[PDB]
Amino acid sequence: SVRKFTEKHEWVTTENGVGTVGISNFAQEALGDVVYCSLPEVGTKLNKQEEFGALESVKAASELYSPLSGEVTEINKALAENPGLVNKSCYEDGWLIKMTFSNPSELDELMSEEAYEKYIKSIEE
Repeated sequence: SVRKFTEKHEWVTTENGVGTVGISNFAQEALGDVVYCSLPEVGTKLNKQEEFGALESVKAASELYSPLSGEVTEINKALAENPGLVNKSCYEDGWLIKMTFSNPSELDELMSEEAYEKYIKSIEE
């Protein structure tokens, strides 16, 4: 019952068969100020690894890939008017989507926060 990460610098938290997905601090730094969030429709089916949207900044687009197989249940409506929540609160108020997840074994494939710490330390050295 802890946050896990992807090698593309996304995160997911889980409770009750529902995952909440966002981007890590490393990811939001790499983008700079987010100007637009392209998010999926509620009810969209996703496979793990499937594209679900994109973030835009002056610097780049960043394509979003699902960390889990399942079905979108919520998108963060605050990001239409306040996309910069992704930078100011990437783990909390700047969450992107929530989804039910159909294959719990998939979490075992993701990175623990300890592994993600080691990952970004090695990248940044």
